Amino acid sequence: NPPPPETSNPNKPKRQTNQLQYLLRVVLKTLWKHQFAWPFQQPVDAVKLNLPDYYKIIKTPMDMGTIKKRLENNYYWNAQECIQDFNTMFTNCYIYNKPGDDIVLMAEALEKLFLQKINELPT
Ligand SMILES: COc1cc(-c2cn(C)c(=O)c3cnccc23)c(OC)cc1CN(C)C
Repeated sequence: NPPPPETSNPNKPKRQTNQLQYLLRVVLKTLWKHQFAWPFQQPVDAVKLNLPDYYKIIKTPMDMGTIKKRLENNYYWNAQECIQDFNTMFTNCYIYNKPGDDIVLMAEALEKLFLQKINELPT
């Protein structure tokens, strides 16, 4: 498995815009709570899950635990950087798994909530 994604941005200002505050305290908070969040809260272990070619098809692994850490410890420069990671997480799932998979049905319910909160992004 690839090393876990970087979650610290050491030489960077400790300033969170209100949109990034929204991404943590509304978007992430609500998604993290969701019933189907648990398959997405940690990096995919392609070995233990026996996912052939997962890291061949998936060039940018991403997960909600990484996003949570990055939001919590000031990694993102701006909101769109964070929104892109959420999208990457959902994209990875949709391009690797099949439309009938439980994991895809769960991702779609999770993404519905994501999109709803993003539709209400302030400013
Ligand atoms: C963390 O453990 C799990 C991960 C996943 C999981 C997540 N993502 C994002 C995937 O793409 C994915 C792709 N294929 C197979 C599995 C997963 C999971 O699928 C419902 C179940 C568990 C529970 N386990 C005790 C088997």
